[PDB]
Amino acid sequence: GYEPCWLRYERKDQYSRLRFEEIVAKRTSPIFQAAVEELQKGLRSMMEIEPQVVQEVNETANSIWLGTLEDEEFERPLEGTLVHPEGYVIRSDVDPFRIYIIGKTDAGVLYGVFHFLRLLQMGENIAQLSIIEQPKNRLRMINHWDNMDGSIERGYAGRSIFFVDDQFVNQRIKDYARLLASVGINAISINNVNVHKTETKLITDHFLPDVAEVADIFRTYGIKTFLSINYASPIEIGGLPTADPLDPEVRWWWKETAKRIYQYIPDFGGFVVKADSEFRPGPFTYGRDHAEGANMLAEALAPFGGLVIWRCFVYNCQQDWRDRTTDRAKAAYDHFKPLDGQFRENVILQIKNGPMDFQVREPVSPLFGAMPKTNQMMEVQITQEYTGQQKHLCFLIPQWKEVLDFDTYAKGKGSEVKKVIDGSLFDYRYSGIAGVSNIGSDPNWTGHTLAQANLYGFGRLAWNPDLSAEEIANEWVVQTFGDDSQVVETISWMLLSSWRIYENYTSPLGVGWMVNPGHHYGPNVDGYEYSHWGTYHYADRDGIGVDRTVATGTGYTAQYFPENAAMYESLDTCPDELLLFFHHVPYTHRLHSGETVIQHIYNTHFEGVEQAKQLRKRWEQLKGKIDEKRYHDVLERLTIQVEHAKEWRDVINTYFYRKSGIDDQYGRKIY
Amino acid sequence: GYEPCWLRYERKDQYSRLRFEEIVAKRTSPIFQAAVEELQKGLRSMMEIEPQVVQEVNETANSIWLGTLEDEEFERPLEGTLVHPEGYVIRSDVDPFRIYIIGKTDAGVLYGVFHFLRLLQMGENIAQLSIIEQPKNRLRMINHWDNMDGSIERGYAGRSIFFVDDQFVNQRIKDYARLLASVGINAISINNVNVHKTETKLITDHFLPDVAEVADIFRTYGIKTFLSINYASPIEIGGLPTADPLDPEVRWWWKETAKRIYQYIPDFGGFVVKADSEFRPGPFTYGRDHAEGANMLAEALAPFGGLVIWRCFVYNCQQDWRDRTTDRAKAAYDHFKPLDGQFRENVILQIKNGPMDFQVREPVSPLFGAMPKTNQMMEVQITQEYTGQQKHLCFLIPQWKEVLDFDTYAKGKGSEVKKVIDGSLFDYRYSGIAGVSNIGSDPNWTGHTLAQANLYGFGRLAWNPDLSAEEIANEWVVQTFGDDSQVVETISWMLLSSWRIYENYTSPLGVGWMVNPGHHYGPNVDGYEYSHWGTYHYADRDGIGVDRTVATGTGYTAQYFPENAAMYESLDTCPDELLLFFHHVPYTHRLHSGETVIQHIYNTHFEGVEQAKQLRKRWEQLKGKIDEKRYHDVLERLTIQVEHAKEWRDVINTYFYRKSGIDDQYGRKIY
Ligand SMILES: O[C@@H]1[C@@H](O)[C@H](O[C@@H]2CO[C@@H](O)[C@H](O)[C@H]2O)OC[C@H]1O
Ligand SMILES: O[C@@H]1[C@@H](O)[C@H](O[C@@H]2CO[C@@H](O)[C@H](O)[C@H]2O)OC[C@H]1O
Ligand SMILES: CO[C@H]1[C@H](O)[C@@H](O)[C@H](O)O[C@@H]1C(=O)O
Ligand SMILES: CO[C@H]1[C@H](O)[C@@H](O)[C@H](O)O[C@@H]1C(=O)O
Repeated sequence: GYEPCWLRYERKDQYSRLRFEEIVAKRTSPIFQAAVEELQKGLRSMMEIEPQVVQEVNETANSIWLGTLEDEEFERPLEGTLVHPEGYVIRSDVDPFRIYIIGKTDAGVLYGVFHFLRLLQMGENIAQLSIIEQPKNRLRMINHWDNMDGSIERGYAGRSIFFVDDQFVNQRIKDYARLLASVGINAISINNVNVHKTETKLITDHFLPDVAEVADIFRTYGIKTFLSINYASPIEIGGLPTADPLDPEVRWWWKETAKRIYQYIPDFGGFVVKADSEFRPGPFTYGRDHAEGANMLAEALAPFGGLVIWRCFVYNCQQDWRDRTTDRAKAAYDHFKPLDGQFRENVILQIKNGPMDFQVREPVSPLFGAMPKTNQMMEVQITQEYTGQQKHLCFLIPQWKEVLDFDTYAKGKGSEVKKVIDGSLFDYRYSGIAGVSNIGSDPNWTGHTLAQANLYGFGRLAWNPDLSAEEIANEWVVQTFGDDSQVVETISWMLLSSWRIYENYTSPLGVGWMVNPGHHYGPNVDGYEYSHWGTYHYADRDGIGVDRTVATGTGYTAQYFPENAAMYESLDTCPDELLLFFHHVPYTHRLHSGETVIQHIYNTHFEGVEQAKQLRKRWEQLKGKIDEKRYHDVLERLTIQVEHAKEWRDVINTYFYRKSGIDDQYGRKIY
Repeated sequence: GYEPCWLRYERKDQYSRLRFEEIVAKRTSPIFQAAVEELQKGLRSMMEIEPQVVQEVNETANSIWLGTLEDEEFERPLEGTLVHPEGYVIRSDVDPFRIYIIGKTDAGVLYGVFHFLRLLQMGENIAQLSIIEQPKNRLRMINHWDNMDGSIERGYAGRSIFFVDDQFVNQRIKDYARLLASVGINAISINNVNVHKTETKLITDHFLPDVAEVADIFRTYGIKTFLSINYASPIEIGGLPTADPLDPEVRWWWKETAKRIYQYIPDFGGFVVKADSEFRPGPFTYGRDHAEGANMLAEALAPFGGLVIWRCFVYNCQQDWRDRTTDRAKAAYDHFKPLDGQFRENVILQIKNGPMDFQVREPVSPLFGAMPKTNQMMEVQITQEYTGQQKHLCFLIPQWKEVLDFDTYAKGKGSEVKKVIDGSLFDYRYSGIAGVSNIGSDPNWTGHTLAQANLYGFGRLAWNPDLSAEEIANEWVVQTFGDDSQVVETISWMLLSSWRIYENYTSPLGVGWMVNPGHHYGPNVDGYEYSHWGTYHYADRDGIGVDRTVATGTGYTAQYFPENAAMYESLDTCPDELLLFFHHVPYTHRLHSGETVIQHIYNTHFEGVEQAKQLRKRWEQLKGKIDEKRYHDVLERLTIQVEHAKEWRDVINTYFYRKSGIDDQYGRKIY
């Protein structure tokens, strides 16, 4: 019913086989069993071999050995340097052929088996392996925005694979868990952060048996299960008159709820919480702050080892567009930075990559680096809400690396975002990264076949943010489409270029938005320009942009450390790609590229469509080297992309010609 | 549970009573029974009397006599001049006191009883009555946009009173039928013109018993029942492979469906049809035209006397905004005028008042007067979709009179729209007017208490388009709020001024729209400006407006007869209130009022809010003269109106300052 994605395990030719007779499985835990089963599956599919699974080595057999450090006869120095529980070593014996996959814990053996299979899919020579791998981020999580009626909020890839008709739908969940574990993902929240009436009951006896069955499957693949919760649950399901976190009976209700969940799911991860945001209830309803609110839940989960993931996407969703001094981009920092040092140690603040809302380009959220005493994790959006909704191609890995590599200068040079969220800069006990899932029930999982690369690459970056976009794309393409060099170079080029192409024909120079309200797909320059969501570009007949300077604007630049604040504050040094996020400028202002702002708009919108046409041409040149079904699936979306790009180009160019009166330098067609 | 609206029948003081001992009911048909019951109800409530109902006069009793012409002992010349079946005479005997209510048919007696009760509510002296009344429009209809899940499309007054949970909900239906008959309405379609899956079954045995029960109630009040139909019903419910009107089995399926309905509802009115509009299926799907499509249904209903009401709201709902030669306003005329003479005699084309879509101001649809061989009826929208959604006050009767009194010049001077749709200009056998219902389950029926005046006034104009807005408002206010002269002058002033006030702060000079997409409430100047619905204003930094001239534009003016075409074609003679519907003009163009177009925009938006504030002030001055519940219901909406008017003012003024760069002449506050 559905694609294997990158775990194709395509049969090798006769010149690319391996000789093994046994798999030595030193443990029989559910994770070890999963790891053995995956190894058997990949070796049968790729190599046409069926080695016997044994618990003790045969010293004359060719073997793959699976074990932790304490299972080793001799513990050699490389695996001796492992410190992270999920780390592993893979090494070929240099003496029969033996591969040792040595994990610090059972999950390290599982990740090591997926790495060894990845090497095989990629055609690597395994005769002399010596590999050590340890993840950089402790939490590597997926958030689902699935509802129990089967819809998915901002889902562009079909219906929920978890829920239908206000109930739970499992073989597809197992295959999903395999995909997640193959790229190291170790945590999942299964339900929408906007928790509606049925979903509120996921923390009650009526649904916990079902939650536990799903948690059982994920546990076997090293994945902890979380639920998103309704902060007002003590009222809605617990029959209490209030949800105030300082009310003693509320506090007790949450403690009892925690105890009940852990009876069904003894390793339950904890709660994801959207509170006091977009009309979802929270501590503010009772005049409480978010440390009081998060700490109350944290205290309920603490005896059991659970975490509270408290989202920082908090802002005034009833902003007056007339009020130019109120800045939504400042809201998260202003709410949370004063609370540093007030949170319990099992609270993690989860902060989106940018301060507004997953736009095609945003600067980095100032909260990263600003709270040395509070755990932080970053949230990115794998589902392409503002980045083309899986109709347009948009490989998000280059954007995420720009965010991860941004130096906050919080402790001087070398204070990159990735060091904040991996916990090393400030010694966070719990931290990491989360991604909003792009999957659904479509047979290709992600709507656009090539959007499988975004789920893959999310997991790779969460494991090691220092991996290049180039090598992630290479890994993904080879595993998914094979090793023909034209196919690999072409699809890698398509992926690596796609975000810039989509940006070119959507909103200019960092200002964001210019999307249709509601569904958020397609061009509408004034879509939210007189609305109450704080998302304005202030275009008039003379110029455009948000003045976020301290000197004359909202003062948002001051939320950065001095080196970045100065860069953005000055009109002359602010990078072109963010100019209109930080400055209000005339259409005739000249950018670092030499272009005026208005001619930049025309250039990128005309040229963006030409680039989209080239994406499609380059894919067509692969006909015959890709199976027809995926060839045509992708070609259909690239054609949709080209036609919609023309709409983006002409709507934006006409809007700005109608406002600026300045023609295209080159005389190209503006309606 | 709900208000009596204008049928209050408030108790009279002791100096305003009537003496009657008997009601002579010469017939005992269900309509006569309804008429007697209403008379008994009004006389008991107003006069505290309970006359006995008898079938033969007592020559010494004071009496009200009810009968048709053939029941008269002596037929005097006035009732002798009646020709319309629903006409009646009311006259006091000039000899005991006797009032004769003499109808041409039983429905004329019912309308005559409601008129006599109206005179009593209004305090008129009935000692020497001599009244004759005959309706001008043969069809005086209400269209419901109710769905069977209980929602109402564009309903601002609560949920359906007919349906809930995909079934039928009747005492409220009886009281609704009384309100409709009191203002002469004689036809109703009970379900949305967009016929969804459950509603398609209203023409099948599963729901016809329920339809018949509702039809039974309306019949007693002289009202014929219609259903809206899904043109693709032969596929969806009849298991046929096509819905092509020329397919013989389709034709037969509709004939059998007609025969089945008439077995349950022997006087069934017929079908309302939305076809080939906004993605609803129709004859075009099979390459057929609308005469072929309407005539097929007409032939099915003809043996039974049914009518096909075929809506002309047909246009390209996939228009390219770049294409300035395609004009949605021309679509209905271009589709239907070439079909004149091709329709069966029981088809009526139902045409909205304007060629676009119920905007606050539109010019009159050119189809009126253009089809001398095809029955026409006009559709107006009582529910205030673009006229404030019953949050803002908007008494629509002045607008409807402008449309009704518009001279088309089709047969020279004196070819008013009202003469087209009353059938007199062209001798139409079936014609009239229909209004989209503004009611729902709210206890005050219409959402805004004062919107009851729009339902009342619709029925009054449908009976006699020559009634003044002033006298309709006077009738409505006295019956609903009493005869205190301050209350009557104030609420009449509020009503009569309200449409112009709402127009003043919404879209300028006839161009329409500037509303939020989707729900259509509140300001959004570019809301649909780059959309596919054909609703563009073309505002740029120099000017605004649609060029609909023959000389340089879309040529829409040529759809009018020469006198009107010339008026609109010339920039100098086009009325200011429609200028931007017909011309694209610079912001500095001077109107007949002396204002530039841009300063006109500022003036009416600032002053419109001041006028809304005055509506509220004048209502507040009535405290103590209105019951507190309706006082506060209305005051709450007027406060909502004032605050929303400020939003309309500032959004439009800021948009046009940002585009034009021209400041307000008077220095008032533009953000
Ligand atoms: O971040 C904000 C989004 O959460 C918001 O989402 C909208 C909420 O109201 C709904 O009815 C809309 O359909 C949904 O799109 O959009 C604006 C953005 O600022
Ligand atoms: O006349 C047109 C309306 O019928 C149209 O209605 C919209 C149809 O699509 C829906 O999803 C929207 O919610 C609804 O408002 O609006 C545009 C107008 O030109
Ligand atoms: C779950 O709500 C989402 C919302 O649909 C989406 O439009 C916005 O981008 O992000 C919100 C969030 O991050 O909470
Ligand atoms: C029933 O559809 C309606 C639609 O909701 C409304 O937005 C438009 O004004 O008029 C359509 C019509 O008249 O058919």
